[PDB]
Amino acid sequence: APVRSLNCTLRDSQQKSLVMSGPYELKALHLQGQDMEQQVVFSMSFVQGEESNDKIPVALGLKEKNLYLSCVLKDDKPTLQLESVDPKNYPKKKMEKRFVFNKIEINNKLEFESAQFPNWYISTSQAENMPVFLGGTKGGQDITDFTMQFVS
Ligand SMILES: CC(=O)NCCc1ccc(S(N)(=O)=O)cc1
Repeated sequence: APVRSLNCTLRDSQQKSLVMSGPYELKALHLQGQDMEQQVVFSMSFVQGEESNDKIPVALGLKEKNLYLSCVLKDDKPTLQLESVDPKNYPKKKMEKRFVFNKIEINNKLEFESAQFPNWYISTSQAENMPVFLGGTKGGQDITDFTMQFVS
């Protein structure tokens, strides 16, 4: 059958919202009130991959747009990019590995590990208005934990 998807927003554990930073980047900033319309709505697809009770493979497409978060090497480093796809073929259940995140639920928070690059995580900075990026430790000063909000 089709692939199943949910509309959602994400906030980092310091409660920073995610917005577009030009066409192929997201940034994280503190948002409240009218400006909350500026947040990206993810279509989170539940995709093929290794799965356990608390580790669920997803793709983070942007709702209504043929864009996906993806993990690739850039100048020899695992990086997070927004990648365009053929809108006729996406979403699909068997998403390519660069698009897959393991959504991990620990202590009422979510982490998104790259399926492609083990122990690399969707990350934000503590500073306002900095890129969302792929970071190589769920440790340290950078933020690797999120909450999801469901959208109609
Ligand atoms: C049903 C509902 O609340 N839709 C939100 C509208 C909507 C908001 C944001 C985006 S995006 N992916 O471009 O950031 C798409 C649609």
